[PDB]
Amino acid sequence: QGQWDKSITFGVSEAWLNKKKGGEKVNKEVINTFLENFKKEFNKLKNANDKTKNFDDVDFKVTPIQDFTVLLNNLSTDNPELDFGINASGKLVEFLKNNPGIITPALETTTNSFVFDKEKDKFYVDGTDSDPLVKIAKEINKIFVETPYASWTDENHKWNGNVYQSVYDPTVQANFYRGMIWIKGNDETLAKIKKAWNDKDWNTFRNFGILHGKDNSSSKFKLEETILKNHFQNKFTTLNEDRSAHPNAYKQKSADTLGTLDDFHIAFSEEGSFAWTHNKSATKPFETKANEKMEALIVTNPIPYDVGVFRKSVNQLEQNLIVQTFINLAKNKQDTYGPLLGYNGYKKIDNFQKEIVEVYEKAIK
Ligand SMILES: Cc1ncc(C[n+]2csc(CCOP(=O)(O)OP(=O)(O)O)c2C)c(N)n1
Ligand SMILES: [Ca+2]
Ligand SMILES: [Cl-]
Repeated sequence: QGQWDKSITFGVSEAWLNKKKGGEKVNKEVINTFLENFKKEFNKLKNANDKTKNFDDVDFKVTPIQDFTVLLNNLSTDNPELDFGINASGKLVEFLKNNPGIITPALETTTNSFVFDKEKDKFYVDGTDSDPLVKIAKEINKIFVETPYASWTDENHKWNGNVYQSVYDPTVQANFYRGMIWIKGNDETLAKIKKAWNDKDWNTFRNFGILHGKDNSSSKFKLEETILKNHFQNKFTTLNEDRSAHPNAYKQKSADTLGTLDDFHIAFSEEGSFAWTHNKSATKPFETKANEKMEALIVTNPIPYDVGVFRKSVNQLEQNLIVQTFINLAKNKQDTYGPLLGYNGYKKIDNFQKEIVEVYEKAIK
């Protein structure tokens, strides 16, 4: 059933942990009270239960990790110095396809729903104006274009240091997230792009210039690739092959810089990424030339939110207490770390294949 481990180490993003807010390291103070709250609730549950109270009390710590490849690789070695971490779901499903059973997924995060995307079960249909993913994109434009983002204020949109709270409905927890496709130009260019989209003219559409993230990203590459393949039926095989033949039509850069590239007019991003991007930042995110606008074209199919995974030999009883400690901390509003990453709630995973793998595979098909 695995070994009881009296020391539990959470892997966290190195870049996040050393985050200096005025030379200070706030996140480090944030994670220590989280850890202190976690230890006390965990050991309370453990000692309250007859099956686990005779095991040693457990101490919790964190360790900084470079990136998610080191997290998954490190966990798969099943070394007690690193026991648990939370990873994007698509990347994890891809890892476990290669090397099945090597690590153990156990909990699912949830995030406050966007006011414009409260229902999971909207999928691509045909990319026309009655397509449910196009309808969500129109709702996003009402929020981001009609009431222009550049003029939002911290008080207007309830900025809390973390996110713009006015674009969220915390009463509804979303089981999922989506990517989205942005388009940018003056009036004539926007119309030309929508025409190429409606005419399913791939070559013209792609030649407007596509900004994308890394090849292994779900929400900045793969989910969009799926929509494009389904909309422009049989016109290219994969975005990587297409790029190979048309390298100047593609650039790896964040969508919020799209306004600064005169040569590019299409960009991939996570849905609603402006919601956690302060419009007053030095980089001037989402800014565009005077007579140009940036707007949403369509969003993607949905995939699960991030997943917490264990090295394989942590005792099963211990795993379940840790899972329930995350859930109760969030309920008691004692989770000071999660909300900073977008994790506003937690759920136990009862069936990985049904709840995570199948949901992801249907979205990229
Ligand atoms: C406060 C806050 N809310 C939400 C986010 C966004 N977010 C957190 S976890 C997650 C899901 C996994 O996304 P990502 O790690 O970018 O993996 P990818 O889609 O690139 O594979 C997202 C979109 C954030 N960075 N900050
Ligand atoms: Ca350990
Ligand atoms: Cl119990």
